[PDB]
Amino acid sequence: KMAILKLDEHLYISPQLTKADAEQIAQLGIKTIICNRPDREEESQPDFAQIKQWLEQAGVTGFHHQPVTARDIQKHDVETFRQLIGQAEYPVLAYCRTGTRCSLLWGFRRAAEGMPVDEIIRRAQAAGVNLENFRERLDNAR
Ligand SMILES: [Cl-]
Repeated sequence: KMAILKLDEHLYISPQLTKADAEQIAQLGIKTIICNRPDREEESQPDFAQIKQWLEQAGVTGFHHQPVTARDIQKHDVETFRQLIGQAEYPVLAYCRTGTRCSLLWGFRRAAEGMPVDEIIRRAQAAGVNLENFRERLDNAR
C-alpha cells in the first residue's frame, strides 16, 4: 505494501518496485513507468531493465530511466520529468528507493508554478513521502 500512492491527477509514486508489484500495477492500469533511481544503489536492487521485463507483462507500455540523486537534482531534471509526464500515456508511476526523488521532481515544478511550499509538502505526504527536510530548496524554486 500500500505504498503505490497518488501524487497528482495522472501520477502515482512508489518506493522501489519488485516483481511482486506486477499485480497491483496491472490493477491500477499503469501505462508508463519512470525510474528515478540509478541502478546498483543496493545489492538487492533490481536493475531498471529487469523491472521493465517484469512489468511489460503488466500492461505498461512506456518506460523511462531518469536516474537522479536527491542531492544533485537540477533544473534540467525537473523539466525532463515534467516533459516525460506530459508526453506519457496515463497513468504514470514514478519510483525511486522511497519515492522521495519523484516527489521532489514533481514538487520543484509545482514551486515554480506558484504552489505554496506547505501545500507541496502536504501533497507529497499524502502520497507517503515526507519532504520536510527539503523545505528550503523547495522555497528557492518558487
Ligand atoms: Cl543508472
